[PDB]
Amino acid sequence: DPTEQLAYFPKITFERLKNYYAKGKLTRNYMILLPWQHVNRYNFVFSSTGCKVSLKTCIGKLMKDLNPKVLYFIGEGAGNWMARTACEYPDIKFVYRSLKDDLDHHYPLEYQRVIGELSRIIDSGEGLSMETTDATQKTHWDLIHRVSKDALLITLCDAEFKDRDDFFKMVILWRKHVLSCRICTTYGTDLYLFAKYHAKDCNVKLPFFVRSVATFIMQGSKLSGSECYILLTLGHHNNLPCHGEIQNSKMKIAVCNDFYAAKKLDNKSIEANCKSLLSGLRIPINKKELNRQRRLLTKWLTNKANTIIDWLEHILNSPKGELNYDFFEALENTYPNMIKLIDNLGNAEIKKLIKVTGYMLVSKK
Ligand SMILES: [Zn+2]
Repeated sequence: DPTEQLAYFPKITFERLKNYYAKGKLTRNYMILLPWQHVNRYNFVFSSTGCKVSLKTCIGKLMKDLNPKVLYFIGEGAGNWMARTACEYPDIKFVYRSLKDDLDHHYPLEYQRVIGELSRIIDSGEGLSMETTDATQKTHWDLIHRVSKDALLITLCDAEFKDRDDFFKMVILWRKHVLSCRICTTYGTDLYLFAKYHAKDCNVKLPFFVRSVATFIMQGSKLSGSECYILLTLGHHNNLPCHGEIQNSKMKIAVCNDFYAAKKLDNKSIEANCKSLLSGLRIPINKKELNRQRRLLTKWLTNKANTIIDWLEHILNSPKGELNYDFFEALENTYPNMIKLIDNLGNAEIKKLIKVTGYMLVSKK
């Protein structure tokens, strides 16, 4: 059942800034190296965007008002955001698109493991070329209605654009489509595009007839970043959110709010992330379990293994704290040779380490 499965997803905290004087800067230098935003994502293996952003939480009223039958997703991932959306709205259907590559993801692996069946996905994107899956290409939009004949009411883009102009290329193409499309023009100018954007400069105008409604700053976003989500529509264009706006809102959420843990614990997922971090790791991860992984080793792979145990060992010895960057900074600055950890382990393994670290801290006391 979709609604029962929603309990494995964590509560989202965000800041909404409607686009419709001197506001001093909020600053706090957190001495953190690890990606602590994955601390409440222990229940998800491949993708985990559903823990970062949600439609019922952010655009809940817009979902109720527009009441779409089909939701369009252009996110280059395993479909965890789409998986959460299926749990929130169990009668909604989906059109899925992701850039076709062997390097990255181009199939809903996470949606399939969360929901079970792909029956609700009416357009998996199968049989499409590399450019017909690329949001920055015309032919991608020309083939979006190949199955779904419903208007693009709410289009959701989680694409991570290499170039900042590539975001614009995608936006201009969305505008061109909604103002041309026989289906979409019948629905009117009350069409939306909710997309991930990296705020870098100030007073940067959006393309012609593209108006920003609100800007959402997520707790789940990388602290050191400037990633936000912007709701866009047809109307007299305004400027994109500036780098300053985001940092202050981002800081408040980091300084004040705590990371909410998931109501339920998917043991299958936790077992999977544990074996993916260190093959042989079993739950619960106690002192006896960690001493077993040490004796098993008695080489680069054996050096990488020891680094992992030593960190998980530090978590066991560390007291239970509130899930906030102040406590994560403490955890980091109390563990000696933190630089050895960052040097030995790659970006994916370091994300896997924090998912398991999070499981531990939640399982404490
Ligand atoms: Zn259309």
